Amino acid sequence: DDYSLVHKNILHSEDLLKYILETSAYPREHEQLKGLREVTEKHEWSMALVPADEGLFLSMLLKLMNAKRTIEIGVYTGYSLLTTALALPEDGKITAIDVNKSYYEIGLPFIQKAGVEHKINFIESEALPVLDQMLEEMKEEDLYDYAFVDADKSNYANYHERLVKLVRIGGAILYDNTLWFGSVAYPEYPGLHPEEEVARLSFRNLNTFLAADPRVEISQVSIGDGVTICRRLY
Amino acid sequence: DDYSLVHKNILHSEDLLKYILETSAYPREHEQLKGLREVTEKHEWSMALVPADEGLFLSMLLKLMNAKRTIEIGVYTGYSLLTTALALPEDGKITAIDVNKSYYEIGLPFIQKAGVEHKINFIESEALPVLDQMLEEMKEEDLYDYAFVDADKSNYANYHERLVKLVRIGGAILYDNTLWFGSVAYPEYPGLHPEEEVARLSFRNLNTFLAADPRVEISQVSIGDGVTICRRLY
Ligand SMILES: Nc1ncnc2c1ncn2[C@@H]1O[C@H](CSCC[C@H](N)C(=O)O)[C@@H](O)[C@H]1O
Ligand SMILES: Nc1ncnc2c1ncn2[C@@H]1O[C@H](CSCC[C@H](N)C(=O)O)[C@@H](O)[C@H]1O
Ligand SMILES: [Mg+2]
Ligand SMILES: [Mg+2]
Repeated sequence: DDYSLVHKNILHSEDLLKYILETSAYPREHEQLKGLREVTEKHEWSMALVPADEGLFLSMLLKLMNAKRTIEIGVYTGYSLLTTALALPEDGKITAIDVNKSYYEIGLPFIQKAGVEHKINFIESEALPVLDQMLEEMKEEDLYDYAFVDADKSNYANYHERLVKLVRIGGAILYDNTLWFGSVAYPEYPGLHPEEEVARLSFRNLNTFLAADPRVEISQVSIGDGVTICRRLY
Repeated sequence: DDYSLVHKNILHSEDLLKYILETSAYPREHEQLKGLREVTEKHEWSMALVPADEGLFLSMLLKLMNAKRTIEIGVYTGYSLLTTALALPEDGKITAIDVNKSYYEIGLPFIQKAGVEHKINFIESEALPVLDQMLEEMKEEDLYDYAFVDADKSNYANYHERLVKLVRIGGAILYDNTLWFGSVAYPEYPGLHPEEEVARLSFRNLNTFLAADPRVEISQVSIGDGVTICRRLY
C-alpha cells in the first residue's frame, strides 16, 4: 500500500477507542449515519472518514452554540455533513463544498432518507474559488455560525484567511486532522508518502500560526485525529 | 497517593501530549492560570489537576454557548474554576462547591489577581446537601447554563440526578475523568488501589447509564482523562 499513517491512532490503544465508540457513540448515532458509515468503510478512501465519536462532538457543539447557517468544506461521503444537517433546526442551511461529487452521491440516499436534504446546498468545486466568491457577495447579515474544514490538507492556512471573514464574530471554525496521526509531534518524521509529509508540515505550521493568531481564540482537542476549534474575536 | 494509574496517559505518547500543551495550550494560558498550575503541580494531589489543554476546551465551550451562570463541583486549587471565571462576562456568576477550602486558598491569590473573584461564591461543604438545598429553592428563571462535575467519583450518578433538574433545558453538564486513565476500557483491570477500582467501576456504570438516558444527549471526548458533555433535553 501507498499511505503510511492509515493504521495509526492518537489514542494509546485500539481497545480504548472501541470502548468509546461502542459505549457512547454508536448507541447515539442516527440510523442513517450508521448506514452511511458502514458503506463508507468499504470504500477505498475509508481512511478519511470522520469517526462516530468525533461526529457526536460536532453535533453537540452545533446544538450548544445554537448554530443555524454553516459551511462544510470537504464532504467525501457526507458523514460530517449528515451529522450537521441532523443537528441543525429544521430551517438550518448548509453550504457544502467538495471537488468530487461522486463521493457525495454515495451518501446522498442516507441524507435523503433522513429527510434533511432540503438544508443542503452542494457545490462541486475547489473550495478556494467558492470562498473568494462568497467574500464578494457576503452581507454582514448573512455570516456563517460554523465552519468545518476537512478538504485539502495543504490548503488549510489559505482557507483560514477567508473563513475569519466569512464566519460571524463569536462563530466557530473547526480544523480537522490537526494532529495528523500524531506525526506533527516531531520536526522530522520518517518514511511518509510525499502527500502525507506535505500535510504534516502544513499542520505543524498551521498549529503554530493558529496559536499566535489574535483574530481567534483556540482549543486543540485530541478527538479523532485532532480537531482545532477557533472562535472569532473581531 | 499510593494510586497506581497516576502517570498513565490515554494518548499514544508523552511526546504527543507535550506537543499539544507546548504548541496549543501554554501559549494561550492566562498568566494567573500558569501560576496556579505551577503551584498545584507541586502539591501532593497534583494527579487530580485539570490539564491545560482540557481547560482551554472548557473555556471554548462556555464562550460558544454564551454561558452566564454556572456551577462548579470539585474545585481543588481552582484551575477549572479560574478557567470558568475568565470565560464568563463581567457579570457572570459561579457557585463553587468543595469539601476542602484549604485547597481553594492555594489558588485564590491567582483568582484575585485575575480580577474575577467577584464572580465566585465559594461554598465549603459536601456537594449533595448543597445541590438538594438548591433544588428546594430553585426558580426556573435561575437555572444554570453550565455544570462541571469533578468531585467524588463514586457520587457522579447521584450528582447527575440533581443536576438534570438544576441546569436549564439546553444547558450543559460535563463529567470529568470519564475514561479513568483508560482503565474503563476493560471489564477487569489488575493492580489498582481499592478506591481506584471503585471509581473505575463507577465510571463504567455511569458511561453506560448516560448513553441510555433519554433526558440528555451526550458526547464523550478523549481529552485529558475523558470528558462527557451532556445537554439537557427536557
Ligand atoms: N481543493 C479542494 N476543494 C474542495 N474539496 C476538496 C479539495 N481537495 C480535496 N477535497 C475533498 O475533501 C475531502 C476530504 S475527506 C472529508 C471527510 C468528511 N468531512 C467526512 O465527514 O468524512 C475529499 O472528499 C476530497 O474530495
Ligand atoms: N463529597 C464531596 N463534595 C464536594 N467536593 C468533594 C467531595 N469529595 C471530594 N471533593 C473534592 O473534589 C475535588 C476533586 S479534584 C478537582 C479538580 C479541579 N476541578 C481542577 O480544576 O483541577 C477535591 O478538591 C475534593 O476536595
Ligand atoms: Mg478529516
Ligand atoms: Mg477531574
